[PDB]
This record gives sequence, structure tokens and C-alpha cells, in this order.
Amino acid sequence: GRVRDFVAKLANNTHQHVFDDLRGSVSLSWVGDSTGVILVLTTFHFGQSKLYRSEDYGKNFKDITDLINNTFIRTEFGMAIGPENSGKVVLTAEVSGGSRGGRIFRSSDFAKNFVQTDLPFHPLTQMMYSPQNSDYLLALSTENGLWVSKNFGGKWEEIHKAVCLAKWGSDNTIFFTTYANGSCKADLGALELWRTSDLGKSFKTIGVKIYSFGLGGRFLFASVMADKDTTRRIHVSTDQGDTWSMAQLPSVGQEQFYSILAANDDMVFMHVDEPGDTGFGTIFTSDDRGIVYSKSLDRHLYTTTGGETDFTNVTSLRGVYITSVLSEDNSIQTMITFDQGGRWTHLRKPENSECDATAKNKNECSLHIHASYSISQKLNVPMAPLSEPNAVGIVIAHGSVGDAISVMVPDVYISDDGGYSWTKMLEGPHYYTILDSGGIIVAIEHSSRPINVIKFSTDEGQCWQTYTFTRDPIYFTGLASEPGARSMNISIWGFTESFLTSQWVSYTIDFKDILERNCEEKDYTIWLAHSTDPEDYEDGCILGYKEQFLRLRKSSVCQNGRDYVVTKQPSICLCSLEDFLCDFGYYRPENDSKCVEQPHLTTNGYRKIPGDKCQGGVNPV
Ligand SMILES: *[C@@H]1O[C@H](CO)[C@@H](O[C@@H]2O[C@H](CO)[C@@H](O)[C@H](O)[C@H]2NC(C)=O)[C@H](O)[C@H]1NC(C)=O
Ligand SMILES: *[C@@H]1O[C@H](CO)[C@@H](O[C@@H]2O[C@H](CO)[C@@H](O)[C@H](O)[C@H]2NC(C)=O)[C@H](O)[C@H]1NC(C)=O
Ligand SMILES: *[C@@H]1O[C@H](CO)[C@@H](O)[C@H](O)[C@H]1NC(C)=O
Repeated sequence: GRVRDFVAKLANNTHQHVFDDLRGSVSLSWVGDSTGVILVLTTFHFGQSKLYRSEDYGKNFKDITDLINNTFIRTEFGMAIGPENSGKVVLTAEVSGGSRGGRIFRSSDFAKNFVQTDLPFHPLTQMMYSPQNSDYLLALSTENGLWVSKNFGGKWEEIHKAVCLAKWGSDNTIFFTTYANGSCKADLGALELWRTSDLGKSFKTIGVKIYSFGLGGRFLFASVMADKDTTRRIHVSTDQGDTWSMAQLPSVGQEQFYSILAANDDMVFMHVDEPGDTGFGTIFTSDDRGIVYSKSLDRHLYTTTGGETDFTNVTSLRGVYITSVLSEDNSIQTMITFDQGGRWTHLRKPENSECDATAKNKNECSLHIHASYSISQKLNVPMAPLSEPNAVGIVIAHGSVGDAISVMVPDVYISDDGGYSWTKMLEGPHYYTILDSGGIIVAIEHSSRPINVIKFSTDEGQCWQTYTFTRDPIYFTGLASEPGARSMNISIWGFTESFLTSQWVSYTIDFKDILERNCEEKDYTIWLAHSTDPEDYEDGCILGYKEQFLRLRKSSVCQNGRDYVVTKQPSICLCSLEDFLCDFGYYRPENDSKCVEQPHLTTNGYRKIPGDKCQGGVNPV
């Protein structure tokens, strides 16, 4: 049925901490993993800053504002936390205009001690850490210079004087662009692309007539203006610029743009905006070389170059993505693919639901999910779809049933098999979070009035129980939990006011007495992913192979632990003509998978899809 006597267990595991300060903004950062360190930066308007630190996963805080000498901190930059468990933090201060250069506070003890240094310049962007080493930092000044440091901020040196974009690469390699005359705004389309693998000792130009560049996966993209027109194309290199090749994508005008929806180690999603202010574009998918692209989804919804898109990578299950499209009648609709872009289809309606006013036929409708685009329209959608790699097949999102995204108050839906089937979880907008690799899910109401109740479920979203965690209702502001969905601590943030006495508060609840017992070998059951028809001999193998998981049973209340790794067992299907895509100068006509040439590189005509692992069968080569 359900667990009982939970109120007593949770009574002793609730801790309240009240922050005494002026209520301005709040910025929360996690330092490292498994350390439990958190930093809170309160900024307000002269201006003042307060800095708080914890070592207890947010249960207790201490005021370390005296370590930064009570200096004001630019919140626009925020905090520059180092990679991995480096325990490095950098804060940029505000200094008088007459000063020659800026000023930073830098630590390497997980914020236990800070050291003050004066830079010889005025930073224009945020410091960037090298992925390979955390002692390397670069930044651009206000005069468009490029300064690098090999000492973690101790000493800086200038390596170029007219840069306008720089980013790190693998093996401490720096790519940047420089403008010869004027400014990168005025000199756009005539830039250069340089590289230096020695941190400023030698340079090698790897591009001319550049318009922009970007890094994704193991590819390097650069947009180059045409010789005699404003149209620009794309070039891709896998050698860090030693050799280039031209991608097989249509050119764009001056008002259009490109966009890397998602890049992988063996694949990239690309968006190409159609001419005019139509508001939609197209999605292309590449091969493992990043050269040949095939049309994937038409009328993809993309607001503008700095706009919003609903594209989402469902990380719970393999090769599943969700996005929004614009229908012929100008109604926003949602699509889902399970083949990694091979095909797209509408979401399946919940088994027991009724279509809303949007639907024309009450016996025919589908689910539609609110996302970042709906948030951009000032609607009652507090969050976006949520999924974790270590929680298998669990997806939570706000949605409404109908023939298009409705403009009424949404509900919350959950899918326990990657997105094949959905069911209604809760009524009305909520804030949700996954704890302990799917062992517990918590929900908080999203209302305009004070709330003093939290709901949790151990059946993986089937039955819920309420717990009253405070006597004085607060105005909820947001939840906080350690990244990775592997902890059992949840922090609730909010403020309570009576008469000008608003004051931040937070509550931290520990579920260690609910999941008392450790999961055994008898609490896990075998599960087959991507299953559609059990009778079929080859059922459930997507992209050439199938996998079986061991998932915790919904009727077991146990703790997975922080050292949980998902069990798995791939099995390989056979190869068919559906596992290959046409290559270069070929196309695939309608109602057949054959590749026929259009009525120096040369191939047979077929190219295996990136990620396929099929063996034997039919090899059209
Ligand atoms: C979508 O998310 C999934 C899950 O995080 C990504 O799969 C991982 O990809 C990394 C490399 O980026 C691999 O090292 C991991 O082994 C993958 N994890 C798995 C399969 O559980 C996937 O790459 C993402 N897709 C895109 C296009 O970025
Ligand atoms: C939830 O927070 C508590 C805060 O006490 C964590 O307990 C600490 O965990 C760290 C892990 O590095 C241990 O070194 C400490 O000794 C623990 N403190 C105490 C007082 O026991 C706890 O680990 C967190 N829970 C989860 C699941 O991560
Ligand atoms: C803090 O700043 C003041 C500014 O007057 C300065 O005199 C003082 O030396 C600083 N303290 C430390 C420990 O650097």
C-alpha cells in the first residue's frame, strides 16, 4: 500500500536557516562533487554583496563576506567554478574608474581562503578554464586584447591585440578571430581565424573571409562569405583546422542563420532558417564525417537567432528527442523521434483522458508539451521537460491534451518507458525533482499564494503523500539539489513577509529514514527497451542492437546509494536496407530505400548510419 509513520521520520530531518540581509538577487553554485559545498551570492543596490558558504549540503551556512574584504562583486559574470573536483573559484570585483586594471579574488581550497590580485587590464568577459588543466585561464579585455595565464591568475600576458572571439579546445588549443580594420561589427565577413597550441608562442592562420566559428563534438564549424555575393556557406574540419571540407547544406542569405541544435561524437543536428521572417526552419542530420546532411524535420519552430526552441534530448533513453513544429494552420504541435532523427510522430494520447476544446474529434487527439517557447510567452509553465541518465525511462513535463498546445492551465504528465506512453501525474502546474536515481520524486505546488506542503512518491509517480514542513507559509522561489540526481537532500527556497520584513529562508529535508534498507539483488527486474510488439522475432532493437536493463521494482522501497551503476546487456540485430543512408551524390526516391544517383570523393552509394552496430544480413556495397 503505502509507507506509514513518515511524518515522525521526516520531523527530525528538517533544518531551517534564515538569512538576514537585504533581499536583492540570489546566485547559487555547487563546488565539486560529493563535497557538499555551496556558495550563495546576494547582490543589491551604491551596491553591496553578501557571500555565504556551506559544507553540509545546504543545511548550515556561514557568512564569509569578510574574506572578500566587503567588496562589491559583479554579478553579471557570476562565479567561475573550475572543472571536475578542482575546487577553484574566481570572483570579479568592481573598482573605481581611475584604476588602471580590474581586481579578482581567487581560491583553490573549495572557498576556504581567497587571495586578492590586480589585473593589468579591464576584463570584458568571464574567465574560461581549460578542460585539460584548471591552471590555465584566458579573457578578453575592453580594448579587444587576448590575455592568457598559466598560473591561475597570478600573472597575465597579452598574446594578441585585436581579437573579438576566443574559445579553448582540446589539448590547450586556442581558436580566435581577429579583425584587420574597424571593428568586428563593421568588419564582419572579412575576419580571420587563427590557432595557437603553444599558448601564445606560435600562430597559424586557418581561415580567411570568416563570418563566425563554433565548436561541437569533434567538429569545427566555420561560416565563410561567398566570393561575389553576401551568401555564406559552412565548412567543417576534424583536424582542428589543418584540412577543411565543404558541408552539403544549402547556402543562406544575410537575414538567415545556422544553429547547432546538438552535436555528438559521431553526429550533429543542424538548423537552417528559411528566408524571411517565417519563424520556422528545417533540421538536418549528418553522417559520422559531418559532410553529408539529410533533411530530417520540416517547419521546425525557432523564434530568432537569439530566440527560443523546444528541441530536447531525452537523456533517459537512447536516441529519443522531442521538439515542436508549426502546422499548416499556424498551430504549435509537438513531435517525438525514437530513431535519432529517422522518423517523427505525434505523442500518444494518455489512455484515460478527454480531448480539450482544441481537438475537433473527441475520439482523436494527442498530448502536447509546453517547453521553453511557452515560457517565453509568459504562460503558467514553471519548468521544462526533466530527465536524468541514471533514471531509466522517466520523463516529466507540463502538458495538455488536444490538437495544439492549449492556452489554459497545464497539468503534469509522466512516462516510465522513455516517451512511448504517458499518464497524468498531478493536477495544475508543479515544480518537480528526481532524487536518488529515480528512487524518490518530489513535487511542489506553483501558486501565487504561500505554500507549506511538499509531495513525494516512491512508486515512481503512481501514489503521492503530503508532508507539512513548516508552520509559517512562505512564498516559494525555487528548489535546489546536487547535480546528478544521485543525492537524497532537497533544499526549498522562499521568503516570508509581514510588513516590509521580507527575509530569505530555506529548508533542507533528508530522506534517509524513508529509504532505510539498501537495495538487494531481489529488488531488480529485467526490462526490455524500445519494445513495440513482443511476438516479433526482432523486437526492441533500435540502430542495429537491443538492450535489456535491470530496473528497481515499483513495489520496493530501498536506497540505490551513491555508487549505483545501471546494469545492461546489449544484443545485436541483423543489418537491413533501413540501416543505410545515401552518400554524397545520391538521393532516395519515394516509397523505396534504394539510393540512385542524381539524374575528389567517390563511394559505392550507401553509408552506414552513425551509431549502427548491426552485423551480417544485407550489405548493399
Ligand atoms: C543525448 O543525451 C545522451 C545521454 O546523456 C547522450 O549520450 C551520451 O553521450 C556521451 C557523449 O556525448 C557518451 O559518452 C555517453 O556514453 C552517452 N550516454 C549514454 C548512451 O547513456 C547523447 O550523446 C546526447 N545526444 C546528443 C546528440 O548530444
Ligand atoms: C545529504 O546531506 C548529508 C549532510 O550531512 C550528507 O551526509 C554527509 O555525507 C558526506 C558525503 O561526503 C559524508 O562525508 C559526511 O560524513 C555526511 N555527514 C553526516 C553528518 O553524516 C549526505 O551524504 C547527503 N545524502 C546523500 C544521499 O548524498
Ligand atoms: C581591505 O581593504 C582595505 C581598504 O582600505 C585595505 O586597507 C586592507 O588592507 C584590506 N585588507 C586586506 C586583508 O587585504
